[PDB]
Amino acid sequence: ACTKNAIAQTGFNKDKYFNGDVWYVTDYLDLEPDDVPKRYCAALAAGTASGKLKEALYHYDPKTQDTFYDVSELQVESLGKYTANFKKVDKNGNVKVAVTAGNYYTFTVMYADDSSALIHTCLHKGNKDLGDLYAVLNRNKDAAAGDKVKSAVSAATLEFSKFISTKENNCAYDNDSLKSLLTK
Ligand code: HEM
Repeated sequence: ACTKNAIAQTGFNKDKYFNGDVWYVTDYLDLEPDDVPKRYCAALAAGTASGKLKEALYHYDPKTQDTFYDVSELQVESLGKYTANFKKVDKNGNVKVAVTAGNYYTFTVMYADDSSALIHTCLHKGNKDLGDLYAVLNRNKDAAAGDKVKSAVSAATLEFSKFISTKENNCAYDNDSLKSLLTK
C-alpha cells in the first residue's frame, strides 16, 4: 500500500533535473521495508527526448543478479510530480514488456540541486504496489549524502539514519545504456 502524498520541492528546476544525465540511488527507504531487498543497486537517467519527458531506469539485485531496464514517458501532474507508465526493455531499448494501463509509477522530486536529490515513488504493477519508496540520489555514484539532502530527508519528517545504503554492493552501472534509453 502507498500512503504518502509526497510534496514536490518548492521552486523545483525541471530542466536541471531532466538534463539527460544519470542519477544514482545511494540510499533508499521503503515504508513497507519487506517490499524490497536489503541489498540493491538502482540508477536512472532523466531527460527530455524529442520534446517528451522521459526516464530510463536500471535495477540490479547484487545477490540474485536479477537485472532489468525500463523506459518511461512521464505525464505531469504538477511541478515535480509525475505519473510514469513504463515498458521493460533490454539495455538497447528493445521491448520485453510493453506499456499497459495498470503498470505505472508516481514520481515526486522532493528536493534537488545540481548534484543530489530526494525522490518518492509509488510503483503499481496491476493491483500490486511496492509501498512508499524514498530514494536519495547523487550524480556521483560514490558520494556520501551531504547536508542539503539529509536536511531534506529531515524536512520530510524522515530520518536519514533509517535509509539503507547501496554503497557496499559493488554496484556497476552502464551509463551509456541509461542515456541512450531516454530516446527509446
Ligand atoms: C529510483 C527510483 C525507482 C523507480 C522509479 C522505480 C521503478 C520501478 C519500476 C517501474 C519497476 C517495475 C519494472 C518492470 O516490471 O518493468 C520496479 C521494480 C522493482 N523495484 Fe523499483 N524503482 C526505483 C528504485 C528502486 C530501489 C531503490 C529499490 C530497492 C530496493 C527498488 C526495488 C524494486 C524491486 C524489488 C522491483 C521488482 C518488483 C517486482 O518484481 O515486481 N526499486 N521499480
